[PDB]
Amino acid sequence: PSLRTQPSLYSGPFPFYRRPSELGCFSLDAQRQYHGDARALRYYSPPPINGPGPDFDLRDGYPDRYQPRDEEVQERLDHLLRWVLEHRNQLEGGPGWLAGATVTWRGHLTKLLTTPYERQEGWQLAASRFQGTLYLSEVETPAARAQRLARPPLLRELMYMGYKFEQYMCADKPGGSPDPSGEVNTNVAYCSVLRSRLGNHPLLFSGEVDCLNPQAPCTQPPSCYVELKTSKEMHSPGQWRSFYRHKLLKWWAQSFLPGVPHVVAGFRNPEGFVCSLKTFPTMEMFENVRNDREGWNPSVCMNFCAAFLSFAQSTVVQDDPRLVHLFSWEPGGPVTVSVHRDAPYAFLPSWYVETMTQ
RNA sequence: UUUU
Ligand SMILES: O=c1ccn([C@@H]2O[C@H](COP(=O)(O)O)[C@@H](OP(=O)(O)O)[C@H]2O)c(=O)[nH]1
Ligand SMILES: O=c1ccn([C@@H]2O[C@H](COP(=O)(O)O)[C@@H](OP(=O)(O)O)[C@H]2O)c(=O)[nH]1
Ligand SMILES: [Ca+2]
Repeated sequence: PSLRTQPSLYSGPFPFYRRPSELGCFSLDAQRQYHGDARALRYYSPPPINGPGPDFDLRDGYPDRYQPRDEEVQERLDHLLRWVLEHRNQLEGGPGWLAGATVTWRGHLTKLLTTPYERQEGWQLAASRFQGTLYLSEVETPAARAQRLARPPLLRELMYMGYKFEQYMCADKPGGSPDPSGEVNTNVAYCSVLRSRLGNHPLLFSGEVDCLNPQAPCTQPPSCYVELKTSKEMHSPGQWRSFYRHKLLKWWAQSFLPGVPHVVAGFRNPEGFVCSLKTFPTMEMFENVRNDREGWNPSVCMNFCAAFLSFAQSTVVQDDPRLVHLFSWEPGGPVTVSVHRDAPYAFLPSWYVETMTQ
């Protein structure tokens, strides 16, 4: 059996999606070490009201003050599993809640949401059921790995630029000022752990959050969070249209899931400077394509995701942390399944399994 | 997460 992905098959009413609640958080430091606190959280600090406009040099510091995370290290769900293990007897939802949930990274769910419209990059998701709970962990495809290794110099610099933008927009303390004189270390990360539910599928997932805005209408997370992004400066209605049809879909999916209400974009010129900023409220993104014949639809995204979770749940019958049902998908085809045991696909570590078993 |  397989699962189809065409939008037409999921054009029904918007499904139930529980307002996300933050269960906790964790941080990864400069050395990629886990800390069960919010030390890595930064604060939204845009340009001063009276000062000149933005003119952030996103290339400054590249590559001398750049400390990139080692992409060869496949952490999978390890950090999230540590959080779950250290909070297993403090989870809300009542007894047996975790056993009926699906645990994964927000980014994995984002890829599910965009599947009906994605035409360039496919994916693979490893699934294992353990003590009722369904765990989903992405597997880098052979092709994605090859593309990563063949990454052009230009792309490598563009990747730095995205992280550098965050440095110009965030401060270490509330109401503080940004300090671009530092180094860009991508090992550092602040992750929010959230609870939600899509249809009849309870969810426990985590995702990196860029910063907390002290000026946010609602100060309670995740409503107080802000997502930062950079994108090429646009001048023609045609360019904006393409942006609404492809980029906003991804921005929407990513922030809608964790309940992050605003995405702030820095538009960069060909020289690598951000000379303008624009705030995109997550709940207003769809408005840009609501009457677009070539637009995307949140209901299609969510209904497909719900269908995938149902498909995964019914497919993974065996409760075994050493067993993996691999769900593979490439544009133009359905989601297919293959079964595997232990290495290399098995992803639940012994330190997690043994503790949960005992 | 970053990004084309
Ligand atoms: O974007 C897509 C495109 C196709 N499919 C599916 O791939 C199978 C063959 O379709 P086709 O390439 O048109 O010959 C069909 O499902 P099937 O194996 O017959 O249930 C299509 O629905 C899909 O799920 N998403
Ligand atoms: O629901 C929970 C479960 C555990 N803990 C705690 O998390 C730490 C790691 O426990 P563990 O890996 O599961 O053996 C221990 O405290 P510690 O930091 O070693 O004093 C547990 O008591 C906790 O606060 N809530
Ligand atoms: Ca971001």
